[PDB]
Amino acid sequence: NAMTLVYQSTRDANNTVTASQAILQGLATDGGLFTPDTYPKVDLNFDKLKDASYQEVAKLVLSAFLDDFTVEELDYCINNAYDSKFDTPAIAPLVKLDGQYNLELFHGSTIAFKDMALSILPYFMTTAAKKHGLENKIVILTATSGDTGKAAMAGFANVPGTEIIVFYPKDGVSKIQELQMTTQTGDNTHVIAIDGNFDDAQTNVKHMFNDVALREKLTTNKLQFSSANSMNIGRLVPQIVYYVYAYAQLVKTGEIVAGEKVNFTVPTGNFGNILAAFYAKQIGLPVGKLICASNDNNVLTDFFKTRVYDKKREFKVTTSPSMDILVSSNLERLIFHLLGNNAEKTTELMNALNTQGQYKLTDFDAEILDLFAAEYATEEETAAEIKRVCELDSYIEDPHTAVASAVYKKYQSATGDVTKTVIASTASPYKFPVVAVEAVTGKAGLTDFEALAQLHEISGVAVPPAVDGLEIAPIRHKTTVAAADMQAAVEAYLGL
Ligand SMILES: *Cc1c(COP(=O)(O)O)cnc(C)c1O
Ligand SMILES: [Cl-]
Ligand code: NA
Ligand code: NA
Ligand code: NA
Repeated sequence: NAMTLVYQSTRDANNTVTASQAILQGLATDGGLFTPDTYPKVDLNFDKLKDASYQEVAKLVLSAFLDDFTVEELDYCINNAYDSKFDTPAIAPLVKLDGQYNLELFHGSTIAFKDMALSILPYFMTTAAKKHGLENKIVILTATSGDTGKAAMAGFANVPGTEIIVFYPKDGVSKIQELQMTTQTGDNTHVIAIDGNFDDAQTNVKHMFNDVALREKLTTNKLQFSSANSMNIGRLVPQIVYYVYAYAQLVKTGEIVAGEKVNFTVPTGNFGNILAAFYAKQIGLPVGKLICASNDNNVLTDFFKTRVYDKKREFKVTTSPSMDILVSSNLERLIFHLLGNNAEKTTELMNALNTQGQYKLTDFDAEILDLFAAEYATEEETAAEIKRVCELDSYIEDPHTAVASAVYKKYQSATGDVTKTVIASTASPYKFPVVAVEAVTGKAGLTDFEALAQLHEISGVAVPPAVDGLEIAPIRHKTTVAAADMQAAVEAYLGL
């Protein structure tokens, strides 16, 4: 068959593109997300996959979803992504604990799961540009206060045919977060601290992406913008791979036989990680339940329990900051599927979220919604969970992982479900060491660097390269600009 998988915008039934086009374009001009309109046929033979390398599972899954790329293009992307940047050749090892399995997604460059897709996105982009006969360098603009900034920089660093400029809020990040970015190496990477309202920074990036005069200047200088934000399909599809890999590891170790259903509990922010597990189920992965774990910012928990998405609520900075959200960006893709892949109806709900601050899901596919469960954990519950898993399993979870393991305990209690369950472990405790060390030791008032040293003494786990010697690493980025000067600084840097 010569058919390719059609990606459509969730807000325009006529905006259809191939996988390579969706990745290079990133954002749909209509405001929607590029989303697969059908699910590809994938032969999940665990008799073979139980012995497959991570890269072999990636080739099977990525071939199915990114089907306008050749086998040789995908091999190039997989081999360049899943290399020595990872601190174990397993890439995403599954660890067996007393009452759960933890899928460790923190073995990449920045010890956080966003490395899984950001290690490969740059190669998808440069390969897509060449496939479309473009001779332009791709310029990524990223405005974020989360771990995405460091993961994006580390993924694009020294990738030929790419340049990345990351904007972060000055005094809006921890000292350990700031140093991770300002010590980042790579001549094609630049990090700029923004003085002022950081909402303006995000607005200014969108303005630049839609600026027709600026686009003409980039074209003339053999440049083009792309986006590596939460809604790029190239950041979601590589996440499908590790759900299939986790299942393969359960079969390989004799924990399950192929065909048995497993559950996945996912610490959720913008929803792409748990949506990737949903896409894994759609291509045949035996999934019993997808458990959406939230922190005190529980708009998603309220949505799954009432079908009302209401963003008019207090916002809290928590100990699981990557999940501090009001608008879960990728939930829109699930809304689209819940409505039978209907862009008009999806647009209506998204327009209601913007004008009314809320929407209610009605006339949806119950088979899809019934796959999801949801609970949230408080900050105290997060700390109590890091302490309990340390006591029971001699294993230290980061706070995001602990929100998920605490939510799994709540899910088990409320439903009595005994299905084997995998926790998606989204960061190393070395990335958020203060809450982890204080939770297991009872200590208080530790600095980030004091907690790093104590975590090594307590766990016996080697300090990952991302935070090893970070206190004395050379500062390569020392730029702070006002939000209103971002575009002039970008134009001057690009020689426009
Ligand atoms: C980004 C992030 C999350 C949330 O992931 P989504 O796919 O956006 O739901 C959770 N934990 C950590 C550590 C993260 O960096
Ligand atoms: Cl610069
Ligand atoms: Na590389
Ligand atoms: Na069993
Ligand atoms: Na299948």
